[PDB]
Amino acid sequence: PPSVFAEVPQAQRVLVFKLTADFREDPDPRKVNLGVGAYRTDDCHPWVLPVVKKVEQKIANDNSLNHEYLPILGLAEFRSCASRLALGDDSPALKEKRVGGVQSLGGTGALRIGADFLARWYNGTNNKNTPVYVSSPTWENHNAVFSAAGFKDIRSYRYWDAEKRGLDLQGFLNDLENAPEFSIVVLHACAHNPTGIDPTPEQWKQIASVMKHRFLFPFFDSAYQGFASGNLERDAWAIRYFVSEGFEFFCAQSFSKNFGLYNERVGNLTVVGKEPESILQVLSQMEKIVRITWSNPPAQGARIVASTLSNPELFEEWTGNVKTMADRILTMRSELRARLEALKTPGTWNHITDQIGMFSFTGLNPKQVEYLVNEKHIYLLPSGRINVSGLTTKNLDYVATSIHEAVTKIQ
Amino acid sequence: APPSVFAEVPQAQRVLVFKLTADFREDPDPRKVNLGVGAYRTDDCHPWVLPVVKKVEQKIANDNSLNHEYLPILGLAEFRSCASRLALGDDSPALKEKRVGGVQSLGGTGALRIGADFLARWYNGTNNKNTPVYVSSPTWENHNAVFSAAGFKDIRSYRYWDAEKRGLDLQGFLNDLENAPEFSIVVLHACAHNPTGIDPTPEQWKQIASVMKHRFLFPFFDSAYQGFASGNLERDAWAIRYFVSEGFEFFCAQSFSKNFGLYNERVGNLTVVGKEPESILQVLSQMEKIVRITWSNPPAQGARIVASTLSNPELFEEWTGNVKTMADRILTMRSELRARLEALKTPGTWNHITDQIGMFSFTGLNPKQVEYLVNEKHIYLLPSGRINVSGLTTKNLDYVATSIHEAVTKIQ
Ligand SMILES: Cc1ncc(COP(=O)(O)O)c(C=O)c1O
Ligand SMILES: Cc1ncc(COP(=O)(O)O)c(C=O)c1O
Repeated sequence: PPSVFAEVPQAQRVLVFKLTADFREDPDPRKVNLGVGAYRTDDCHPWVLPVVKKVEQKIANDNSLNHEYLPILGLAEFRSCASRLALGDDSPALKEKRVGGVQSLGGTGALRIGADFLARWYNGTNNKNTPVYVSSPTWENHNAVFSAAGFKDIRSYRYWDAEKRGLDLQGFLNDLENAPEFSIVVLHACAHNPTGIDPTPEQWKQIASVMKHRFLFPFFDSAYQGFASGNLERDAWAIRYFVSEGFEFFCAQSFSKNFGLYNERVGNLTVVGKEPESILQVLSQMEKIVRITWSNPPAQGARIVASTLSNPELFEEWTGNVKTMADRILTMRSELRARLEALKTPGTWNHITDQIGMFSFTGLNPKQVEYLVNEKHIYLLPSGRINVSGLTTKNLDYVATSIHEAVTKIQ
Repeated sequence: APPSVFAEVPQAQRVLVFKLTADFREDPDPRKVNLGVGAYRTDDCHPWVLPVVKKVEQKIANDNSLNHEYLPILGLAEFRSCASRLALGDDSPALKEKRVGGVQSLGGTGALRIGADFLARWYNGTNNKNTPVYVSSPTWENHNAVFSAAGFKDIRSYRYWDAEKRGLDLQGFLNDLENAPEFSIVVLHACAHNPTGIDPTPEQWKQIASVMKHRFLFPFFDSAYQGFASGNLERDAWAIRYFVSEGFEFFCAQSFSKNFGLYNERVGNLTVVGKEPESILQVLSQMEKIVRITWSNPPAQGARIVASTLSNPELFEEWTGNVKTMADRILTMRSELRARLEALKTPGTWNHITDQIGMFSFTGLNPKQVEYLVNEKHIYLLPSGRINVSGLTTKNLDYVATSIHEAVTKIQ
């Protein structure tokens, strides 16, 4: 009698995971990991935000708190603070009570329960054939999350232009123009992962024009608000524009990066509708999905975010911490670009500073990446994506020289 | 203007406890009692943060070396091994033989969901959504929903509660297992059956295991009350550990919501026991894929509290003392309620009040009798007759017992 698990195969390995394992085992003293999936300081360390440390101390010393179940949809002050952060204090959607918020297990959890809701209630009853459009390329897990919710038809829209090292707007618009009516479109609100290149506001207006015409459902992924540029309002421009254009949409918010709270799993699904009463019905269906997935959400991370966003002094301290990370990212991009151009590297390198956020498509091809990894011990994905916060004052000259060698030696 | 894309979304109905609690809240009658809270409450009707949890929370807050970087997908390693070791026992042969895996999950619900998702994909075939899933009659209100969300199309009941004798219908239970198709999944309450409170005895568990072994039934244990149920961690895990020694492969969804009082930190563990070490590693690799598309990786704070407690002998002993305090109060409320009903010469028998264990009790009242308690005496409980025993207090015990006496004598 064989094990009931005897035929269970070994799951496919994750590229990022193996890359970091390879870096860890590398004895070369020049090695650099540009494939970390989180913010790191100039000393290659994690950074707990000072405001988070401060609030955690307050929480630990607050004997009025208990551990009883949160509401299914989550902590009320977190949900309202989170949605207001995305939409702005003066949002007409908030004033008109057309907004709901579901606390979730990070951005991933928000995407999941939103996809589960759409797969049951959107565009008909249990309609799993609604096309879901993701960017080419996109965050690895987008396809997997929507597939897990049951969607049978995941498609891509053109986005990264590898020749221009920038946004292929014409291809993006043409793919949307050919999307079946009511298709779901997964949009990066700001700091596109993995490329770092965002549509400009003028480009967003062209994108919204096609989506409005073909009744496409925007599903925003907002994982980097404030973290991307240091400016919360600017990083929310596209979301707030879609509000004012009258779209109904979902917005999956993560607080993993902009609060540094990765392992407390703090997210919010913001829902924007045309009318207040059906938003309440959406929320009641979201409760059913939550109850059969994680029952109700954890308190610690949401309590930190809610306390920060609702205290004006903590809020201003937080914005300072976020600007510290955004400023470091900005500086590493400027310094890498400057050194590449000083070395007379072929090609253009303004994309390094045109992009925003912690991830950058360098424009290197897989053979050039293989040179960096194998001969220079600089670890990055074959896609050419780097974590810009993996660059430091101490390794910048080595990384820029190695990229110069990769570009000049390898076609 | 065109209609909202949400215009046809109907209102979902909320769980019975929400309405019961709002009705209680809005009741102006000063004698009112809420016997339908879904968590432990003290003799003063308040929540209880365990002292050991307060102490460990201080330790965590003062540990400057902790960061917030993503945990591994399967969770905090020290929590997973401590949780599985808590359920299986330090000297478990499965642990020594490396036949065990553990997945940190979002409470017991999250563990049930991940395990159900795995079974719906890899067990009894590939993508077999037709494997029958058996749950007790009655059972925890979300068992059906969780396995249905995993895709299972055939969710069945096994007889369990006998309303006439106020106890376990072991013969009906065993006959339902005998007729189950081979490889059917059976969701078993490890201890402190929810909602009834009545558990199989160890000798009754041996008969259950015999049928399940003969019919190749898959045990999916729900272990939400270990230690909390009786105050003794070893006794509360006896059924699980007997299934290990009988050679079963199985899942066990563990919750630390009750026995640590960490309800809102969502601390659970899915323990997997298999025949062979290397297929367990492949099971875990598939659990990672499922976690990745559900919550990506699990939260740290509650797991850190449990891990810190279970890995330190001094904290573990404080914790077991705290757990015994809750178990002893529940045990006392049961004994006092029974003694008061028998002193009032209440018709029927009432040893089921003390035969049951854990926070929840099927009182054996019928819906007409419950309706009296709610409408006339303002004692709030579910139409099934389930009460939360920790809703009883030294102050309300005579009013509740007197009211149950009235209900039983006035209404047939
Ligand atoms: C675009 C994008 N979506 C979703 C996520 C997942 O975030 P979380 O870890 O909060 O689930 C990430 C990273 O935070 C991301 O970059
Ligand atoms: C039998 C049973 N299973 C599962 C659960 C769910 O536990 P959690 O809140 O940790 O998800 C409960 C909690 O009381 C329960 O009683």
